[PDB]
Amino acid sequence: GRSRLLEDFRNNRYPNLQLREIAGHIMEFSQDQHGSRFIQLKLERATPAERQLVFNEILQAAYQLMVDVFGNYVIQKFFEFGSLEQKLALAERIRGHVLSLALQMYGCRVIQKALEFIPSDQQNEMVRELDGHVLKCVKDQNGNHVVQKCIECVQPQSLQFIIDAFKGQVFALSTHPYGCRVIQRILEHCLPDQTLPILEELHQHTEQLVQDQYGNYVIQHVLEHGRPEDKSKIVAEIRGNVLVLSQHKFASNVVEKCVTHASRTERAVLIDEVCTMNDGPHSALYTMMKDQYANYVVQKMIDVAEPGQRKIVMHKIRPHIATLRKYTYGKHILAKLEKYY
RNA sequence: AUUGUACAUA
Repeated sequence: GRSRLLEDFRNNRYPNLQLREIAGHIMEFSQDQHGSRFIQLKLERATPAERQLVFNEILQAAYQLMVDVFGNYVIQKFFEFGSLEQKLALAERIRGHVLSLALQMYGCRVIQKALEFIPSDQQNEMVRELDGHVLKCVKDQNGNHVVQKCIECVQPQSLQFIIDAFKGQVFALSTHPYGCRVIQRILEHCLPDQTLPILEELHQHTEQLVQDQYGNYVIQHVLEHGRPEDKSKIVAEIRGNVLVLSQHKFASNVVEKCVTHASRTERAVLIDEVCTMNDGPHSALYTMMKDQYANYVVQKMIDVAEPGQRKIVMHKIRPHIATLRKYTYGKHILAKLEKYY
């Protein structure tokens, strides 16, 4: 049961329509895939009065559009090209509905955009409604993105309640498909006294996390973006276990990160560790080269190893060229040695 | 990921 006006627009018989001419219909056009796209395109170049006209009609059933498959974009475009009065009046329509909007397929998109264009005051008010519902949002396909956005757009001073909810849950969340996403945002944006207790729990579970399909990304994040102290602990945990973790589908990516982002001395001792150790009847180095995951670690070491150490690593390898040619995964290592040998 | 792993609407 559409209207006559939208019908003729849907069938493309109004090639010069103006926002001024679809008055009384904005609500209906925003709920249509084309009407909406029509509005979205026109609002940026529209006149103040024209946009006030559009707003006049979206203001009363605002929530309704926020959770609509097509209407949410019209609300989103308002936070983008609306006036400060319009952005603030909308933030008011959301006031009281942050939680349910954040767990909504579309609402979650409006919250995320509003968090990008409303002033700090309205951001903080908006984020408080999340207090007491953190772990719930984080573990939600729609909400975890709302949470990630808050961490990215709001002053860390008002994000304490989130760090508190994670108290003793950093491992459960780090190994969670969404959770692991939120923890990284936090490592990237929160204050020193907030990241610290997060990091403590992380370091507590290094062993478990590097082997998790999701945990290995958090530890890798720390190695790529973290402070020396935290990198040192992690390389101290991988140290002595470079052989086993290299053969793991997930952990092998983490020891690649250590070899790379550790300090010079640390890096040098990690690479030496695979030369020394003896995996059963024969060297550990031989074991890695033939492995489906470890050959990647052995290769990453040959790249980061300084000339002095690479030389020895190459020399340690030279003995098994013959064996490398027969092992499928062994070829790739040989294909590197080959060059500068 | 190239011989190997994770993010949501027309």
